[PDB]
Amino acid sequence: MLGLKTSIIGRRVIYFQEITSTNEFAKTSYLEEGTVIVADKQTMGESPEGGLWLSIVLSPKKIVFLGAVGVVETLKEFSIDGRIKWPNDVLVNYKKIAGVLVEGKIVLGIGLNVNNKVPNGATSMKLELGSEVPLLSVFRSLITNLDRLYLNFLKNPMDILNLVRDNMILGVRVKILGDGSFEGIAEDIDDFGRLIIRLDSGEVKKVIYGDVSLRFL
Amino acid sequence: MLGLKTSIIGRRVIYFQEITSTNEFAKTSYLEEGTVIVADKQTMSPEGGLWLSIVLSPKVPQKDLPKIVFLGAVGVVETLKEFSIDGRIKWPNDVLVNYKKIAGVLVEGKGDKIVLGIGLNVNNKVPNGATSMKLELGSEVPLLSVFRSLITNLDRLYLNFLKNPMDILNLVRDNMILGVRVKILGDGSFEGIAEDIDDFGRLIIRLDSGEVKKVIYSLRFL
Repeated sequence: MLGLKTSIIGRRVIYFQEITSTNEFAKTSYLEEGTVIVADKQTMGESPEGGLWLSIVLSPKKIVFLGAVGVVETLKEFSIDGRIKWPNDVLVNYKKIAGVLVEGKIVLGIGLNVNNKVPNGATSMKLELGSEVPLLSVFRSLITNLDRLYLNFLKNPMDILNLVRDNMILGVRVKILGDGSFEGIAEDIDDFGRLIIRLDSGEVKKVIYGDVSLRFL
Repeated sequence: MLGLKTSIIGRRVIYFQEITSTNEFAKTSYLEEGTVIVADKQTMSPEGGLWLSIVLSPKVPQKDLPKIVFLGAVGVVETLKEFSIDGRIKWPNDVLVNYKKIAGVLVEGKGDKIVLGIGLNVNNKVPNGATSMKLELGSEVPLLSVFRSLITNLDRLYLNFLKNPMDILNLVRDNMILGVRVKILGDGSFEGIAEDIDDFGRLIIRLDSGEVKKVIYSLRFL
C-alpha cells in the first residue's frame, strides 16, 4: 500500500512500532537485498519516537557514504543545509542531525532526527524548520535517494566520492582520535574515501575509518 | 515511521511492492501475532487496491474460531462508513455497496495460526459488476489512510473478540443483507429467504415449504 517505485532499496519494508535495534534485526534475520527495517523507536540502539530509524540490507557486487549523501540530499529537498562530518555523521550548523552505521551481507543503518526530542548539541528537522515534518514524507524521499545512489554505486563505485566531497565539512581544523591523537586541517577525502589531514608541520596523514573518531576544534 | 498506535494488529507490518499472495506468505512464515502482510499487488489484485493478511492466534474456544471472517467483514464496513460509503455484508465474507462487490475476506490456517486475508477495492480498476472506493466517491482515495483506518478498526474488534467473542455476531447481523431470497449452490442446492445468522454464525434459510436450513459454508441473491 506504500506504492514504492524503487528498484532495490524498498522492495520490501518491515515496520515495527518498537524494536531493540534495526541494525541488529537486519544483521540477524534472513532478509532479501533491498529490505528496509524501520521502527517508530529503538530501545537499544533510546532512539525516541519522532525520528527516522532504519536499516537496509545490501549485498553489493564507501557504503557509509551512500547513507550520508542520501541524508544530505533528502535534507536539501526539505531546504535544510546538512553537511557531512567524515565519515558517518550529518550536521546542520555543526549540530548532529543524523548518523550512519554500517555493519558487515552489509547492513546500512541510518538514524535521522525529525520530530523527536534530541540531546544537547544535536538538532532535528523540526527544530530547523520550526514545525513538524511528515515522517513518511522524509522516509519516501530518503528511500528514493538511496535507491538511486546504490544502483549507480553498483555501476560506478567512484561516483559517490565526488558527492561526498561536495557536501562534506572541509578546510577546518580537526582532531583525529585513535590510539593516540593528532590535529590538522581536513583537506579532502582521497580515491579510497580516506580523510586527508595536513598537520601544521606539513606532514600529510590519511585516515581510515574503523576505530578512530573525529572532533572539530 | 508509520506511528501505528494499535495494541496487537499492526505491531509489525511487512510491505511488499509485489507478492504472489499475502495469505500464502503469512501462512508459511513464522510471524508474531498481529503481523500485517501488505502488498501493492498480488501476482496470484492490481495496483491501487488494499491487499493484506493478518496473523492471529486467538486463545478462544474452538467453536469461536469460525467467527474470524466476520471480524474482517465488519472492519471493512466500519472503515467504509468513515469514508461515507455504506457497505453491507453478503454472508459470509463479502462486502457490497449497492449490491456491487467492493471487498472480500479469506480466512486460512496453518497450525494454531489463523490468517485473516482482506482484499478491498480502493483505486484499482475492477471487473464490471464490482465497485471501488474511488468509483463510489468519484476521486482517488489515499491508500495509506484506508490502511490506517482498517487496521485501527480491526485491532479494536479483535481485542474485544478475545474477551467477548459473541459480540461480533450482532455487529454482523446489523450490517448484513437479510430478508431477501437467495440460492445456495452446489450439491443439494436449494432456495429460500436468508433470515438471519445463528449463534454459530450459520446462515438461517427459510425455504418456501417452511423447512429451515442452516448453512455452514456459494450464495447467490435472487
